[PDB]
Amino acid sequence: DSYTHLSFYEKRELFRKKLREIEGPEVTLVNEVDDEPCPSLDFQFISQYRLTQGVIPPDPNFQSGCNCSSLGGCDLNNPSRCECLDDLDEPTHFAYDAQGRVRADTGAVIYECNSFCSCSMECPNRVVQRGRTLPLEIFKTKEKGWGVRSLRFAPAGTFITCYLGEVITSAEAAKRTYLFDLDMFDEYTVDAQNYGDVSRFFNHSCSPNIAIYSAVRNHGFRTIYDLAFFAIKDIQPLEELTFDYAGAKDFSPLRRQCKCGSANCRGWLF
Ligand SMILES: Nc1ncnc2c1ncn2[C@@H]1O[C@H](CSCC[C@H](N)C(=O)O)[C@@H](O)[C@H]1O
Ligand SMILES: [Zn+2]
Ligand SMILES: [Zn+2]
Ligand SMILES: [Zn+2]
Ligand SMILES: [Zn+2]
Repeated sequence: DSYTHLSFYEKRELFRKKLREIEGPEVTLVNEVDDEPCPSLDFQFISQYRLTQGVIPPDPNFQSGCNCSSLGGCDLNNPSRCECLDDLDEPTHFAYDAQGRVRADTGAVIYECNSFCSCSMECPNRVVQRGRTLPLEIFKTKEKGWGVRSLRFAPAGTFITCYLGEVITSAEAAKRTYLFDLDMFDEYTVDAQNYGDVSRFFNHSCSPNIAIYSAVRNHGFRTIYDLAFFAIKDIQPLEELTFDYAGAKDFSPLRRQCKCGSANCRGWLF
């Protein structure tokens, strides 16, 4: 295949070295199950979408901000008047509560503030934007390959990370698993095989503990938005992070049965 000249030790140290180059809280590597040293060594970690030819990026002439200024950004207690929330229904509220966690009544769409807005980067409505906050750990699972788990307790509503990768068209997808359509608002797709984030290793579960929230900050066509993972159950340290691929991430582009321990596992094929 490749990287045959590198020993088990050499491979593991180079991946751990790649992880330390990531910005933000630490990301660690662990394997107590078998002898695979690490995931692919040519994989590249990124912090924002990598666009490809064919992708029409957003037009900044459609961008709108909000007037709030104040002392420390927008005010959770005055959800009205903040223009970023106008798209919401009559009892308008920010997606986030006082603790910084997504609210229980929040829908599938989170409207955040932009660079056009007048609020600072400490605005309460820039949670997804400020990025990951939990230390994560890539580890080898028993029957699912690699997976991710948290080292700190993550109550429900805690932001975890975003799904990143190459943004590509249907055509580019045809020429070429890991495909994650941007189908919330109705042809761009996210391919995380060569470029992506830690979330590239999140495994599937039929009773998951994290879910996807479509975070929108652009006021143009909603062809590109953030795929934000939030906890929907409480997550104890070392608990594997899993979400429901169905409707979101593809199971395939002679299969393999699902191996989640849920008592209601429906039994998908990969
Ligand atoms: N509940 C699950 N049951 C069985 N296989 C799973 C699974 N969740 C993920 N997988 C496997 O991992 C793939 C999703 S991508 C991430 C898988 C893992 N992080 C790795 O790279 O080794 C699937 O195609 C499947 O082969
Ligand atoms: Zn505002
Ligand atoms: Zn705003
Ligand atoms: Zn704001
Ligand atoms: Zn299952």
